[PDB]
Amino acid sequence: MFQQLSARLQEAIGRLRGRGRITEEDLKATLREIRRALMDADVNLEVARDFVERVREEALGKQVLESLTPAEVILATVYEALKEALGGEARLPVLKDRNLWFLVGLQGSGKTTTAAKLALYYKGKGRRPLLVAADTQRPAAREQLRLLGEKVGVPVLEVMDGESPESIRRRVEEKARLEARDLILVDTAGRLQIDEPLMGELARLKEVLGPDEVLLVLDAMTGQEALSVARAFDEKVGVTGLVLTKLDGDARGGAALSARHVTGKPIYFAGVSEKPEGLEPFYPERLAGRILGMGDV
Ligand SMILES: Nc1nc2c(ncn2[C@@H]2O[C@H](COP(=O)(O)OP(=O)(O)CP(=O)(O)O)[C@@H](O)[C@H]2O)c(=O)[nH]1
Ligand SMILES: [Ca+2]
Ligand SMILES: [Ca+2]
Repeated sequence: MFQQLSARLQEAIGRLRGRGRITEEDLKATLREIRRALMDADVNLEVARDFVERVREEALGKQVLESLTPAEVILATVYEALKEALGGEARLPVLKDRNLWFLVGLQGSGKTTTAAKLALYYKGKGRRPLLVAADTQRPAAREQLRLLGEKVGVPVLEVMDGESPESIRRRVEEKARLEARDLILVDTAGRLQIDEPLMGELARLKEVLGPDEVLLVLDAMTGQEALSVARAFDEKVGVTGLVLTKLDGDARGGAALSARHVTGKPIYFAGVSEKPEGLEPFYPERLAGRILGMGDV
């Protein structure tokens, strides 16, 4: 993800090299080019306009027009604007004494495999996780998480067909007490679209289990639809943070860039492969530097 945009931002910056100091009109040209690059990456007009305005202000504050290397000033101000757009400071969930967390999202989002890779990440950090396969319609969606829990050495509780939220709560509390579980990761059901009985069911489970966090797992390769999905889940269920998967995929990147400010939720993790190990903390500085061709490729 972000190939064309990364190329197009780098090319805009590169066009400023070797020319001496630049003029006001030269700066305006570069700024429209950044705005176009963003919009071609599917950033909407308002977010792209805000981004460019930030770059303009910052670059003028660094006296870009008086620099012998204006490309470097633009690189720095684009970098920072990208970092800020992606969230600024890296963030994660608060771990406290009791940690019960929902993973929500659509079919194909990376939800179930993210649950398992999350289980493993936290086990490696000294937590003691329990995975809950919470689709009460589909034995095979539950199964799938079972075999991923075995892979990663993290225990699993599968809900029964049609199980009530109160029984789930009981069986989960019983197992958590018996097994000393101190991070319960609830893999809510995945469908192809927003199943409305689905959203209601999920809201009821949420009222009953009272999760500390509700993590919505979004496939980055699906585009602007992701931010509509985010709004829908936040309004029908209520979500506390994001995970963006398939950032290793080939796709534009503009919605991901816009997600922090559009959804108002932190991005805690990004999935970077199909493997259990392929989910790591989301580091706004790292994707931003990367996008601009700095650091480790
Ligand atoms: N390349 C890549 N593939 C991913 C990533 N996360 C998940 N996938 C893949 O996406 C597909 C969908 O996974 P997932 O959504 O977890 O399972 P599912 O079978 O659709 C069930 P649900 O969506 O309800 O969790 C799987 O093939 C999985 O390997 C990622 O970060 N990168
Ligand atoms: Ca209710
Ligand atoms: Ca280098």
